[PDB]
Amino acid sequence: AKKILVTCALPYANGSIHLGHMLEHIQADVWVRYQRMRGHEVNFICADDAHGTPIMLKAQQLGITPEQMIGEMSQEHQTDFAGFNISYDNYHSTHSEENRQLSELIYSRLKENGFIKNRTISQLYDPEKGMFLPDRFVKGTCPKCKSPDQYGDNCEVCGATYSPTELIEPKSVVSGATPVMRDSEHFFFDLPSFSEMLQAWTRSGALQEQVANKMQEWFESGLQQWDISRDAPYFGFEIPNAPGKYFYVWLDAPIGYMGSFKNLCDKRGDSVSFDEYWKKDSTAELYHFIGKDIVYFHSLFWPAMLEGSNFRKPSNLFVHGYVTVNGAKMSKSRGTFIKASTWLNHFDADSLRYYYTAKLSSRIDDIDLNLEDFVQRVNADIVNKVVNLASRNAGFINKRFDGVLASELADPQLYKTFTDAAEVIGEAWESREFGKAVREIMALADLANRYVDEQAPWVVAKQEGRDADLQAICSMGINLFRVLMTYLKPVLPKLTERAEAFLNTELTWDGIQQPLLGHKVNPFKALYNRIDMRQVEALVEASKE
Ligand SMILES: CSCC[C@H](N)P(=O)(O)O
Ligand SMILES: [Zn+2]
Repeated sequence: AKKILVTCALPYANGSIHLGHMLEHIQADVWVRYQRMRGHEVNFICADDAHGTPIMLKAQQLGITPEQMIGEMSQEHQTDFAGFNISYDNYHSTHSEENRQLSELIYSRLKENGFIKNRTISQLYDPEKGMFLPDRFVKGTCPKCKSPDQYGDNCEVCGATYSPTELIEPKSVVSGATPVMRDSEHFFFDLPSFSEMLQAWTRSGALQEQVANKMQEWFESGLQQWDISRDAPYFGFEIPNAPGKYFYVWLDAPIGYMGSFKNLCDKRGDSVSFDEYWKKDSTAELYHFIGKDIVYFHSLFWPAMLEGSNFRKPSNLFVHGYVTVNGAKMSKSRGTFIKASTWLNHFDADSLRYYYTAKLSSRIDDIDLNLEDFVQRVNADIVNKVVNLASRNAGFINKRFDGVLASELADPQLYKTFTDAAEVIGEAWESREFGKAVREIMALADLANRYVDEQAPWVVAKQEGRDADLQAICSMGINLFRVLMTYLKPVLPKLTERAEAFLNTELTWDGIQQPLLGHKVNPFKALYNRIDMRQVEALVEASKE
């Protein structure tokens, strides 16, 4: 029994969960459910990333404490994830006592080990509001084309890039006052010291090929010290012995993974598991599912931080690409920037879980949600191939045989073909080659339906004295359905529950080796209905508004 700790990136507390987030949490949940099916001790961990200037300011605008705002967003996020049946063992927050103590601990260890440097820097400062301004909170006139109202380090008119200090007639986005350059002492983590350690980690062959390639680019560019401090006013953790200084959000965010697990352990009254999973000599496995935009933090800063603070490092990073809708980046104007909550008003969770899973692989390529294809694939695969196997046979069993399945498999060889595929399918789930697993499963589905077509139960049903053969044929189809639903259990939690209720049995990975013989099944109303483009149109229109 392996001990596995799996995480998804911590969603920022200043935005609603959208389809992009869902790709990641669904990918991880499918993997996690599969690992649980194989009997491993699994801990699926996540939490809201709740610190930062953006969050501080938004709360101030809304007129509420940052605590109240993040609390509300945390509830919103968890309701959405719950709606998609993401099976977390714990969903915490970076703004917690566990994270505060772990962040202070790791910082102190890094400092004690000589990995923290003090350095003075100059940054735009709002004298009115009395706060340093991150680039995005500085607006002015583009130095090049002279277009007004430009934000940050780039112009949205001529496309020029530059330091905010180059902006003409700068203005604070917060107060409108003119910002001025001001000095301030900052604390830096000496990432460069871990260069060789990180390079070895990169070439070990554990990380995805594409990720390793990206890392080589970063080593080539040269690692730099990392500014991990921010001045007050700020919403975050105060730095020990440094009044008015806070830990930059990205320093405490990943520590949030640890904080969330410590929280879970403490709530369980478990006093040994935290160290068993995080101590340097851990035999437990640690995996982070993340998007390509945050690979730098997880592959360079993070492993280094852990190493320097005497904690074990990630066993592996599982990176995925971006989500596109109809081939392009989500677009608000086109109504393709879809929120998780909105999606659930139109379709069930299983439909999206299946679609993403059918397109996912072990690579970091973008995943495209083509809405036209979505309708076609769900109806073709879920309704017509898998669920069909149950719906086309259950009726005869319930009405003609009192719900009792035959005492023997009509086609043992065919059944063995299905159970024999468990090894390859499980390996595909294990290796994250989801698309491959789905292709294999649907190939079996076609084989199952061909079997039923060949036996023509609709013909046998109307022929005198063929009762025995009818029960045999239909039971066979139902047993093939049993196996298919087992392979799909990690993917379709809800349909699986309905399938288990119909079958009167919990679906376990090894259970497929024992077909259901002389077994009572229950009647069932629509296990899964078809969807149509009208629903897709409604979703897009609702998203536009
Ligand atoms: C410790 S993972 C943190 C991830 C960021 N909050 P984001 O989802 O904004 O990239
Ligand atoms: Zn310009």
